[PDB]
Amino acid sequence: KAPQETLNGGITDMLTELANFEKNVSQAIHKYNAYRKAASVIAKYPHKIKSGAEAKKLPGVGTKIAEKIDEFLATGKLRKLEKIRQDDTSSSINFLTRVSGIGPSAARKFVDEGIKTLEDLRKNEDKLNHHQRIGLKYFGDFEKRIPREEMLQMQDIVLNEVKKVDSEYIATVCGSFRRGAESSGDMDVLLTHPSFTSESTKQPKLLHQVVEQLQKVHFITDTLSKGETKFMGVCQLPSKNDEKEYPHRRIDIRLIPKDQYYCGVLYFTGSDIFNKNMRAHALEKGFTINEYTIRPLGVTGVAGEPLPVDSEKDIFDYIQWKYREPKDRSE
DNA sequence: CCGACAGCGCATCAGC
DNA sequence: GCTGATGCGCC
DNA sequence: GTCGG
Ligand SMILES: [Mg+2]
Ligand SMILES: [Mg+2]
Ligand code: NA
Ligand code: NA
Repeated sequence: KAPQETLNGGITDMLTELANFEKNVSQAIHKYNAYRKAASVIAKYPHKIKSGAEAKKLPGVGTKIAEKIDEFLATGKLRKLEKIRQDDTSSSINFLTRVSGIGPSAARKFVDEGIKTLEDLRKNEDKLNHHQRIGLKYFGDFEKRIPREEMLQMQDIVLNEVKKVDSEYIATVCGSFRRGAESSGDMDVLLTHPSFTSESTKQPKLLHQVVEQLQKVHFITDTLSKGETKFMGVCQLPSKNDEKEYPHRRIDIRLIPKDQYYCGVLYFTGSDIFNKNMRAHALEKGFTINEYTIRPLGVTGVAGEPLPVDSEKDIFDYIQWKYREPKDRSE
């Protein structure tokens, strides 16, 4: 659907880099998103932008980005970004955030103390928390993409073991995988059980038993966090004799009350872009959709009680939208 | 001018 | 000990 | 940084 990156790639890459620096170094998440918003609308623009004034016309592009675009079109670069790039502190802070568990604050703290590389993190493992040690251990693997064929083999294992623990569980792999992508960044598993509804006692065991079974068959190899409702960890496909091991992958497993299950599958199937569009439409029709429920909006905009949801389609029905196949949810 | 830009689970920090 | 805040990862 | 009350 998108135009050739050749059209405005130089601009979109510049904005994305600026975004990353705002997020990781300046700690300005809203400027990070402003740049991502501008990058996205420009990426969708089917013409080669010839000036900042032309870009200014697009929603999300304001005076400052228009000015940056003119500098980029005139010189092929941005002095501010060139300087940021060669700044040892900013570069180092930005790089460390690539480690799962190391966000802007820890990255800054580390660099402030002279810890700037993966080698430095290794020599100072006692300054890292559990999550960070794991992100460091699998730095490379966590950045690799997961081909869909491996996602299918991973799902076979998850579905097989979940039913083995209790045939009444319901599990659904969501994310880009469910939207049919040829590769995914991780695996997100949503599970529910007939015995677990919003008005049911907190049952951490329903999640735990599934996690333990996946650890028993050696599928789950590490744990980043694990509560009564959400597990975040690492998994790996069994190796094919003589063949090289598969890289370790990020997997999340969420236990959701049955009456909130389908809103969850909807939310975690995404994409974020499609979800925003769906939430916007819902509001227009007098409804508000979040991760757990869909609720009617009263005269003054106050959300009422959660509506009954027994499938993803029920949600689309409520908002008078034709059911969108997951593969059609990129936007 | 200036507030919104989503908000929550889990791990860990700050402080009583 | 515990409560509440913060960092981080997430559609 | 951008939008909009
Ligand atoms: Mg049975
Ligand atoms: Mg996901
Ligand atoms: Na604009
Ligand atoms: Na990180």
